[PDB]
Amino acid sequence: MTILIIAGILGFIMAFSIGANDVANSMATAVGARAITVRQAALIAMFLEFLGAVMFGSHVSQTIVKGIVEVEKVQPVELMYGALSALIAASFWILIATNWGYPVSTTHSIVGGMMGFGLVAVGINGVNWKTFLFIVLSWVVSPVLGGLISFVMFKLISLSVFHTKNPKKSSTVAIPFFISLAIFTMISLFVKKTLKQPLSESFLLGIAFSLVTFFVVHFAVRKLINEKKDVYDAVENVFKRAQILTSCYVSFSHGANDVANAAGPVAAVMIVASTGVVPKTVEIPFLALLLGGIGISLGVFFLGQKVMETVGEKITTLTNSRGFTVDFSTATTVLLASSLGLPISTTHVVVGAVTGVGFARGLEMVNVGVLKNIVISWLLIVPTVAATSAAVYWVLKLIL
Amino acid sequence: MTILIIAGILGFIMAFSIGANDVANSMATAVGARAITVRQAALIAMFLEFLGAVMFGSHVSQTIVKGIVEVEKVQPVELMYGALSALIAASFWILIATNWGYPVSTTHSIVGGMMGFGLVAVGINGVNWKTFLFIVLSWVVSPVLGGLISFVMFKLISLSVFHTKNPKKSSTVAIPFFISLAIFTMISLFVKKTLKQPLSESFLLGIAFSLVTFFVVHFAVRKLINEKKDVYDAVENVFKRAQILTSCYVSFSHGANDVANAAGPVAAVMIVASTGVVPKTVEIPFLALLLGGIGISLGVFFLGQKVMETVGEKITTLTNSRGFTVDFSTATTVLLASSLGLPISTTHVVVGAVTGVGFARGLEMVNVGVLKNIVISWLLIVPTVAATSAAVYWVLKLILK
Ligand code: NA
Ligand code: NA
Ligand code: NA
Ligand code: NA
Ligand code: NA
Ligand code: NA
Repeated sequence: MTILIIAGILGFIMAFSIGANDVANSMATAVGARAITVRQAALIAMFLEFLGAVMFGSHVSQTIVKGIVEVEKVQPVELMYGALSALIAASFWILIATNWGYPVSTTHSIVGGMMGFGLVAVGINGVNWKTFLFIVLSWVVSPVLGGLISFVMFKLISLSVFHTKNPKKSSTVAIPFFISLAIFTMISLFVKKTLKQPLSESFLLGIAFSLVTFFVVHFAVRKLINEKKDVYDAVENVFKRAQILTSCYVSFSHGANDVANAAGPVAAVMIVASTGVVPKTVEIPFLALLLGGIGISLGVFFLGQKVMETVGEKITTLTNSRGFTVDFSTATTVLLASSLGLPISTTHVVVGAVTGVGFARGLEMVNVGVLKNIVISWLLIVPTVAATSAAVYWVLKLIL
Repeated sequence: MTILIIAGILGFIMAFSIGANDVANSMATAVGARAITVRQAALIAMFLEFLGAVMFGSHVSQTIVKGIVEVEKVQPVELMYGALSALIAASFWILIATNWGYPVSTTHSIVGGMMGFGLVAVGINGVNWKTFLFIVLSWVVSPVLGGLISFVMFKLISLSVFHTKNPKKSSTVAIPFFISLAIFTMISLFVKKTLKQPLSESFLLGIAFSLVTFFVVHFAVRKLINEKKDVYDAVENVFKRAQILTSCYVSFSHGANDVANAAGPVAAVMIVASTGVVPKTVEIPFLALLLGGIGISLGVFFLGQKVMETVGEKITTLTNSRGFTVDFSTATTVLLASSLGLPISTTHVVVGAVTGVGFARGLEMVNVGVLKNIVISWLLIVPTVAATSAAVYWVLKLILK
């Protein structure tokens, strides 16, 4: 069908713009500390974004489909064209911002696109205001939770690793611990929410994976910590390797939360085209997640990695231990949001995480100018994309 | 729950012995080409063995639970003591062989253990001969299939890489193709058999993972192929790095097929303690698979770091393209066997794959006294473990009563 080809193209363009605008949220810690080149960061992210999208991305895709527009108050064909309009408008504005090196929330963009459609097609009652209010609350709370976690974690690492009688030995315990906790979070959430297994099985699998991870990472760190004789340099060299893993953690969580910004709308179009109805129980077709994940990966490789040769527009000049802490806090916050089905901004979460570290260490950094740009974009994106989606939808109803 | 504790200890020891004896089967190619150190090989295998055990290990575990002993002819309590007897006996012989550095089949060992228990408890009727027959058939067919796949694949490599106008450019396409095929196989089987999703969805996910894998590996190879000027040196350098991936593939498939050799007996004990009669359809308790996976990983790390760098010395003349091919063919054979629920020997499959790509092999060297020892141990392991398991079971039955 022409509608399915158009929806495939527009969903691919949305996903590509997500990958382009958001790679920095994952890879700027590792690239800024020169733990990896821009090209290695792009290849790794290509894999980890796709993996997060597949293992965990349907939960938020449900919310995007049903949690913004009151879909029952809309005709199926209307929902189809509203999804496409939202994709058109979000994609346009994201690609514009990426052109100018500007960071935007692709989540805020697609949600404003959906809101624009719903307001034009039905009016004020075309919007699911209760769910939308919870989403806006999460938009404000998640950056603060990220800052809070990064604050507490930076302090804990300073106390238990650096300002300690034997930093090397301490680091061989602390860095495995955080890698294992990341693995436990991913595995237990995947087994409970995606595989539908009971809570006890999910926990047991998470513990088992975290035990294997701790063992292996401990012995690798033990090898690495004796490559340098200077203590601080040895610790930082180990954090340098480990913050690649924690970048992968962020890129996974990003795919998990954000594939919805392309797959939710695409899934809405696919379901309406295939059935002619809007079913009460939304199931996200796997083609939608795969299209979105591959699109994000390709955007990472072909337009991202140039965004990042300019500079990591969202986290750069910290030590390896600080990048490690920023990544961990960001990924944990985003994965927990995804487990609740909340579409949040990974951009604003990483900004919150680095602000938290700055409050912990010394307020020089954060760069207040980019912080101001983030706040301006934050305030403008939802109204702008909403108005654009409303106009695109309006025009589109020139259909006989 | 004393019986549960004893089962945990014995299953752990068996799993440890598997990891110790078999890490060579996946990592000796990579270690012998010096693509990685023994220590690195051990850490990688630790993660990949556990991952295969957890993602794909339940299917062969079901066959170990009811494909050797005729479960409906043994009282459940006796099945529980027989499972323990088999674990004790197999572990003992695996550890003896490992201590001398000899690669043996832990699958042949545990099946012999179970057969021995079944024969002493019930006689000729205590053995599930219909299924045991297909298992022995697979023990004969699997190494041959590994050799054949090996041979055909090395021919494919020659045709598509070496016998071409621009072998660097060709390797840039052929190595990503095989890495992608490996990923397609792992994913499609995991989604189909473990997660029990429809065939079309399994294939669709396998293909998407393949596409991403091909893209990423293609650009990594494009980079690597530029490090050496000479065509053949550059291609072998790329195979040298890619055969690390293919060693991971073998490790995963090894965990998938062999966690059963410890998890099947443990599961049988858990099922009897929990419900009594072994039900129509067996569900392997994840605890069994997790214990088996952890024990294999720990055996790889604490003991396998000896027999690995004893198989590896014998194949340091194996080209990187051949080690790549041997691993791919071994892992494919073993994964497909696992998807059929067949408990297979990965040792014999590796040997088959090696003979299929060509053997320098130093042979005569190996020391022919050692080669004779290896052949003897392989022909004798099933009856030796069966007899040891029978003895342990009867001794046990007494000491109890
Ligand atoms: Na990082
Ligand atoms: Na962004
Ligand atoms: Na999001
Ligand atoms: Na062996
Ligand atoms: Na190898
Ligand atoms: Na086996």
